[PDB]
Amino acid sequence: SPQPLEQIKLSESQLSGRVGMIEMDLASGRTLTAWRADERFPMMSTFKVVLCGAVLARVDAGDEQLERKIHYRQQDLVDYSPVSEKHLADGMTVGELCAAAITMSDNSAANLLLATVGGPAGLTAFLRQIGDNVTRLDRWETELNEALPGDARDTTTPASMAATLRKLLTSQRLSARSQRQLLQWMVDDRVAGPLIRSVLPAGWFIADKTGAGERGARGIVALLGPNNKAERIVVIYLRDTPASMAERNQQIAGIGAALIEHWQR
Ligand SMILES: OC[C@H]1O[C@H](O[C@H]2[C@H](O)[C@@H](O)[C@H](OCCCCCCC3CCCCC3)O[C@@H]2CO)[C@H](O)[C@@H](O)[C@@H]1O
Ligand SMILES: OC[C@H]1O[C@H](O[C@H]2[C@H](O)[C@@H](O)[C@H](OCCCCCCC3CCCCC3)O[C@@H]2CO)[C@H](O)[C@@H](O)[C@@H]1O
Repeated sequence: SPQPLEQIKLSESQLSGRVGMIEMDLASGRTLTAWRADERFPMMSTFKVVLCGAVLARVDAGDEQLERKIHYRQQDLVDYSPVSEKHLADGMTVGELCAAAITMSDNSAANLLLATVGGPAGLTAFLRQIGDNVTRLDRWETELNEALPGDARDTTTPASMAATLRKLLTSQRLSARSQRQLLQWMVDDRVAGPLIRSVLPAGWFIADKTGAGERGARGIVALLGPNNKAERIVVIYLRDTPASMAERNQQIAGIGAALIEHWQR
């Protein structure tokens, strides 16, 4: 494979779309690869990691409990609710909601949680509290995936999202137990985690959250490294490409292949 930057460029050529990418050391925050790092991309379901960071901050402060059971109604549900649609009668705990949002991309679970943090505006305020002055959430599921060309709503930048993930996972803004919980939810992703493992060489750690939207939007926020260690944050977003889902997946994986082959930088 090409060097990572050259593979990223080839992916833009091939997709006709914009790619944004950061590769960052998790422990130190060193930026390794950066491409369109300050450009905006729709977050799509990748926002759900930040969402559950805000939930966990409430838990640490004594303002929420992961045990707390939320009852909700069928008329509340939005498109794609594989877990939450099963619990109309008995409800779900806040922690179960975060697990369904992160590990199954359950959209209604995400909206229920978003309401507990004060909606898109409240999650944006949480981002500002942790020093992310760029990432913004404006809408709920599923409109936040619309990815209109040139629309700043519901966007992050690769640099912002990488720095924010690192803050949530490592900076002691969250309690030790809450940092461990957020990481385990990403480890447990069922949407893409098993598929990624099936194509990773032996020894490579993965934890992730993926997203998809209109006009080719696609993204992943992940932890990756050899020796079974979460060594680096890797954030990749794609936008404004007409390519098939399969080809967008393949191009993201090809960037991953370049990272794996040129890991020592
Ligand atoms: O197995 C050996 C091959 O390994 C790589 O090939 C990669 C390729 O670079 C990538 O483009 C493709 O993607 C196939 C699709 C994989 C889907 C999983 C990726 C993720 C990304 C975000 C969420 C969806 C799933 O995989 C092949 C391996 O099979 C090297 O590029 C190639 O030189 C080598 O010969
Ligand atoms: O020399 C390095 C390795 O090169 C190949 O591995 C291939 C592998 O066979 C293929 O399936 C993968 O596709 C890439 C799959 C990427 C999945 C991670 C993607 C995510 C993770 C983080 C966020 C962004 C994308 O590429 C690697 C590197 O060529 C050999 O198969 C393997 O024996 C060898 O150890």
